[PDB]
Amino acid sequence: TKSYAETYRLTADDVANINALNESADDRVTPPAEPLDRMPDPYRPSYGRAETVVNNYIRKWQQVYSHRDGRKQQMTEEQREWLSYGCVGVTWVNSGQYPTNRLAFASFDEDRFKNELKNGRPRSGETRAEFEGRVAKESFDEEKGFQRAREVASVMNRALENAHDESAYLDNLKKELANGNDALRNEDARSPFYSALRNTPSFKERNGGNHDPSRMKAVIYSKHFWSGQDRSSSADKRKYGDPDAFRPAPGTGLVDMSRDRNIPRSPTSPGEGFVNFDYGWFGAQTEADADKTVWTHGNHYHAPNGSLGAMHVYESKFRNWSEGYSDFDRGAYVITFIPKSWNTAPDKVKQGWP
Repeated sequence: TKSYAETYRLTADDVANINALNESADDRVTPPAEPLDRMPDPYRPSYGRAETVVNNYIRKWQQVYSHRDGRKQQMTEEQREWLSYGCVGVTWVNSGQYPTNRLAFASFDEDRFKNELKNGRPRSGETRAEFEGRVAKESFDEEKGFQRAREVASVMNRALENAHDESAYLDNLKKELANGNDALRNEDARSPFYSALRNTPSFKERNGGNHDPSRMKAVIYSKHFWSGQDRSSSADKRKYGDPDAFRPAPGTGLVDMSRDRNIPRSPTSPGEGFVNFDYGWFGAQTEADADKTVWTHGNHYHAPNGSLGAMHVYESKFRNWSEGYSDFDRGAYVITFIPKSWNTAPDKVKQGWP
């Protein structure tokens, strides 16, 4: 299907600039402060997605998502700086940390993969590596992967409910997993799964979790990315994908994200480039129907006076999000934690502004 660059009319320079910034920590600009008394401009969803210029998004975020212990606050200079990075900025601000992606889930149909590889055939004009990459891509199920993350997040939330130290949380978590015959029960003590809470910087902060699990909430976001990131191996894997990379462990659905290096797909035709990743913020919406949930994501980093243009923040229904692009053949559903006292992951998220 269409590339990110084709969809947004990004030039080769645009793509190179996006990739360069996304691999680091037409220059990026920090949007200025928006006063609390400046109300957002109205905007409305169209065909599953709403979008607004980043300055207006800051206004909306300040009215709704900014709350700490129930009270609004201006998005700080540092937060506006984070936000300005684009794709990643929304997730960075809402979680209060640059995404590590350590605890990640996906759903892969091994049977369909094996079958299509044996009984199927490369399309007329398709190379071997193109065929294998595509079949691997199609064998993921993002709805099932998201559902897995939600199920594990609910289990993790129940475990922290009345737990006032990490040991109590871990004890609740293990008992819960044992009872449900979940393969996650058998993860090592230092695994990303078991260490996710204590790995969260705000868990330790006096003003955040203060080492008290009950003060925290599990939250979910998604990363879309490229499977073929090994610049030392075959050009075929770089351009067409690595069928064996970033597959979920069959027992648990856990994806090992340690080899993710923010490296984009190699061009398949000269001039036509790919962006390295996309991030989509879900948070903790109560809506049971996955297709009704809202995923928040900026289009690219903020360059209001340059070729790239001002950053615009999109609020997309899940199907709009999971559609993806030719740039990405992998999706991970990541769990992390934030203090309950924040409001960056509310029960209901509404597209636009009335």
